[PDB]
Amino acid sequence: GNNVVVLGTQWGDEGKGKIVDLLTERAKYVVRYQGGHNAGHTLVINGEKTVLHLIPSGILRENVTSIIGNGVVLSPAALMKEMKELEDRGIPVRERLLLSEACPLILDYHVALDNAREKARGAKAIGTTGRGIGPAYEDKVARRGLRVGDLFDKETFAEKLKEVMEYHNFQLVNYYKAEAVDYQKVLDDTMAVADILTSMVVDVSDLLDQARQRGDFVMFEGAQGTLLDIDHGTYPYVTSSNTTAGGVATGSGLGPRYVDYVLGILKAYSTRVGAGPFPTELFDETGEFLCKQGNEFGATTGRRRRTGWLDTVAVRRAVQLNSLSGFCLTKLDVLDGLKEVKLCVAYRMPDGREVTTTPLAADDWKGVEPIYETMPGWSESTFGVKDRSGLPQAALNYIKRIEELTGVPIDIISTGPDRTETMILRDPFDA
Amino acid sequence: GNNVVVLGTQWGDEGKGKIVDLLTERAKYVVRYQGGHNAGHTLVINGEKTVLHLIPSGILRENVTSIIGNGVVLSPAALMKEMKELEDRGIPVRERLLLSEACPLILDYHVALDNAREKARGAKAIGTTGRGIGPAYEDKVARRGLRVGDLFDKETFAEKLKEVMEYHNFQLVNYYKAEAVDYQKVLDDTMAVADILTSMVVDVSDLLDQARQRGDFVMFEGAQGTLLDIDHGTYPYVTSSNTTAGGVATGSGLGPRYVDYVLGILKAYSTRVGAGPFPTELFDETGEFLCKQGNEFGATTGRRRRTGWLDTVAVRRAVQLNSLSGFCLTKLDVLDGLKEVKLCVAYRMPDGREVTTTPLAADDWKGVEPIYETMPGWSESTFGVKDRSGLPQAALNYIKRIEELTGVPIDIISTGPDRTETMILRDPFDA
Ligand SMILES: Nc1nc2c(ncn2[C@@H]2O[C@H](COP(=O)(O)OP(=O)(O)O)[C@@H](O)[C@H]2O)c(=O)[nH]1
Ligand SMILES: Nc1nc2c(ncn2[C@@H]2O[C@H](COP(=O)(O)OP(=O)(O)O)[C@@H](O)[C@H]2O)c(=O)[nH]1
Ligand SMILES: O=P(O)(O)OC[C@H]1O[C@@H](n2cnc3c(SP(=O)(O)O)[nH+]cnc32)[C@H](O)[C@@H]1O
Ligand SMILES: O=P(O)(O)OC[C@H]1O[C@@H](n2cnc3c(SP(=O)(O)O)[nH+]cnc32)[C@H](O)[C@@H]1O
Ligand SMILES: O=CN(O)CC(=O)O
Ligand SMILES: O=CN(O)CC(=O)O
Ligand SMILES: [Mg+2]
Ligand SMILES: [Mg+2]
Repeated sequence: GNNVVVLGTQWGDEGKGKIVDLLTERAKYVVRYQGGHNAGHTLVINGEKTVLHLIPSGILRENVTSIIGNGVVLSPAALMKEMKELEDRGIPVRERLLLSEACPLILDYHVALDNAREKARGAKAIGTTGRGIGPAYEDKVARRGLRVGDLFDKETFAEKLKEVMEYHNFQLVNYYKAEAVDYQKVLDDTMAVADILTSMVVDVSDLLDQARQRGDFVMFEGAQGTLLDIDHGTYPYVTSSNTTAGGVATGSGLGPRYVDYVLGILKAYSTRVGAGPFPTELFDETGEFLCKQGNEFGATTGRRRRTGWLDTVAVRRAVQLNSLSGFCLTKLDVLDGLKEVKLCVAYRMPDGREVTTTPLAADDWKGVEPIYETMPGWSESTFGVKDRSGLPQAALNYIKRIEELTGVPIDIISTGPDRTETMILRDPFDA
Repeated sequence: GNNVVVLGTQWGDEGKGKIVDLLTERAKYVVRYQGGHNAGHTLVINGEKTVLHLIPSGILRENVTSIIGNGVVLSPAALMKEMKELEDRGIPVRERLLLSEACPLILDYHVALDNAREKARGAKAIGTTGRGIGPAYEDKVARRGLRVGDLFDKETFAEKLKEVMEYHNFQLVNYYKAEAVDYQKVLDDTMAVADILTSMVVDVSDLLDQARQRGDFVMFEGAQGTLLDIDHGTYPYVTSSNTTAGGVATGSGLGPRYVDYVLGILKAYSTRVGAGPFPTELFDETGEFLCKQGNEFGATTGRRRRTGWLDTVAVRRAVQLNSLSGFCLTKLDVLDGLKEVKLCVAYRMPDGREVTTTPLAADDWKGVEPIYETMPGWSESTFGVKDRSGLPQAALNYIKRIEELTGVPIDIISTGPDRTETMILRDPFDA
């Protein structure tokens, strides 16, 4: 249908970037509805690599208008920084990127805070990405955060900032005994790029309304994944926003009833970056082989990712939360060369109970062990294959099983980082 | 259809309570997906009054299971308090109410904070309801908030609380120089009702999934209204949550694509409680007559409500944000006796521009004046009328106009506080 949503069904890094970019070929708009620059998507066109963080992954297409919705936490600094890098490479960012005046602003102190909280947590740290995503979402919700629209009347912006900065420094200094952030440098750096920002402002919410009434193919691009959902995720080891399909309406302004199809990006195995429950986590050679073979390092912090088997119990939670319509199975090629492959099909609770449902809150996952279901592998190569035909039978089978255990069709299978190393069985846009 | 959403298209107090209760007759479930006990709904059955705050307005029906979704901020105190009052009146609360372990907990210090922030704001206060709604949403988003699930392992709950309470007292004391909240009394009061709470726990998200797969009529009941939306509302004069239709999926766990119909509660005139932009606000006799005649006082704080004309510019923002399917026109009877009636149809911007769109952020509303469209009134009585037929022509006309200016059909018209003083033209459940 017209409005297609692409999100991460696991713990982010499933392959949203590539997939957004591959499917945008047909779309007018691309909307990031949540997160900030903690995200790190990764598009590879004809072997040329672009890793986007805060800018929508539809940015490399002149025929698509990239929008950053009000749900997103906007860092003026990082935006300018990514902007220039894309511009140096001939991608006229400023020309194809629009933004919301409702977007909260991430400023230096937000990072100051994040660093503090995390240190305070001492040994039980969330393992956040370092930006000030959390604190920015808090200030937002606390109704003291600064938003893009505030950048307009600059005299008052300066009153507001001095005020908020005064607040956060007291804590930083007196409480965390950390060094305060200077109000002047914050004000200056922000003001130096204000005009750039305010320039891209548009009423995204009303924009999506007409795009829709016309029939425009729009694509929502999600950051992070389901189990990182501030609400439904492995709290408190989560991100401070709704990464689940409901952040679409709340993070863009589009009426919820206008989501037509929801595509879940599903990685073929599991990876996690940050502290948190991970039932199917591996610490053996196959664990190493997965990270190694799938170049599993964060596209934003550099951190090695925790690898594990594909958890069907957890993904099935994704199906229901996101109202999935289909799955895009990614990184299949990474499994090539494995003798056999396993997918967690049920959870063994700490008290002997066998369940096919997931707990909800880090703690409530404290002793769960997974009940796999071993499948034979395939030594054949699936890399860049563009057709089921080239996929070996084991593969076809491992894939069919996933459909059975979830009741969700795998509409897209990806055989490589390259925009073109993919098979599209059913295009979300024409369904 | 099966899933029906009922929300406030204005600034809350449109009449959600009555309408939820009237339509639940046909439903298995009722889900509150956001807010806390700042809400104050008001059902009147056969002249008997019940004002609900945190408990779903489907509570007075034995055949409906009331659920409080993870989006809601749960005050153990207030819950118990409302519970007992309903129980004293023969409504077996505990028997028909289920809840989420993901619901954040509002504890004494959250109120301590709210009071502080507001005082800090000195003359530019938001005019919040006094609960600790805001601070609770912040702690949530900050990943330090306590949730219903934490109440299970009580030894650790006590570590967590001591920790969070230590944090908030330092600020209260050292910063706001306010008196700290005792960790012991908080721990005790909470622990005294823990078991009650944990008793109603259910996996709401998975619950809604099966309710849906079966075909159960579910109703989402919203608190506050659209222009109070943390994101899309008149920031910062808003509530700390998404009152717009996207909070349904994010606040229940139901897949966004499963919203079938969205019903907007629209009050016939406008009222606002709290500080904030109010284009069509009245300060004359008609303003008085509206408050007086419509008993316009908050069902939660007691505060007189600011009354004004029905703003079509603002409501049209509601239509698009919520993907409305219909409107329930409430309190028509309150206008009886007026010579003529006006509805704002366009906004006159401070710079001479005429627009039919709304600004987004308190400030960006700083000088807008409304462009009405006077309609003749009707001295006839519409009170408790249960049929268009009894509605005078002026009325029919004032109503038809609303449809024209919005392109949204008025499916329900309400002529009184009583469950039965209403006309249902098209029942959301069978559409
Ligand atoms: N081998 C392989 N690598 C892939 C595939 N899809 C994506 N990648 C790469 O795998 C990584 C996905 O990382 P990431 O960008 O963080 O995922 P995202 O955050 O969802 O966009 C990046 O290196 C991608 O270029 C695939 O199907 N096969
Ligand atoms: N006259 C009149 N009063 C109504 C009507 N509908 C609701 N009320 C009353 O108007 C008020 C609505 O207030 P409130 O409960 O705060 O609305 P809510 O928060 O949306 O549930 C309460 O007094 C209701 O009993 C109506 O159609 N006519
Ligand atoms: O507060 P933030 O910065 O969001 O970090 C909280 C936790 O969420 C994790 N985290 C945040 N964003 C991501 C992403 S974004 P994407 O590239 O999948 O869109 N991925 C993985 N971990 C993340 C971070 O790794 C840490 O575990
Ligand atoms: O932080 P909170 O407690 O939500 O208060 C913030 C502002 O929102 C306003 N406020 C909060 N909830 C409501 C409701 S709930 P309902 O009965 O319509 O569901 N109504 C009106 N004002 C509200 C409060 O009046 C103040 O203006
Ligand atoms: O792709 C982005 N992630 O891996 C975030 C991180 O590396 O922290
Ligand atoms: O119906 C509830 N509101 O009026 C909230 C309040 O009175 O503060
Ligand atoms: Mg990534
Ligand atoms: Mg009310």
